[PDB]
Amino acid sequence: GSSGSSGIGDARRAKVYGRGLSEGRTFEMSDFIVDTRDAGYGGISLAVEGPSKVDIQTEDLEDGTCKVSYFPTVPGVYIVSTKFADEHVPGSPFTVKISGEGRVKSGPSSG
Repeated sequence: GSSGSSGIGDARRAKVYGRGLSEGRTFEMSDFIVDTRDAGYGGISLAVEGPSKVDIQTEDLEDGTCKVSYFPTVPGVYIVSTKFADEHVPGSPFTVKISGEGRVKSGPSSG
């Protein structure tokens, strides 16, 4: 059997990359990958604190990593509390600045 002895890891080893870790936008599904296979084992705690409540969907991928997904409804600063085995990843918390309407640019050049 696979399950057995405790394989606790180290957050410092856990890696996080994607789009919902740096920037983001309102009413836009922003998820990211969480590399834990390189760290080891342990319980992962996720908590987003922003200007409003946002759903959080997680799932175990084939690679062994976890992909978090959320849907912001209000623009502001969403604090993504990423923890692993009772240890915050090397760089947390994750301050994700969400931008509302007003695309980066519309078209200052006719055509």
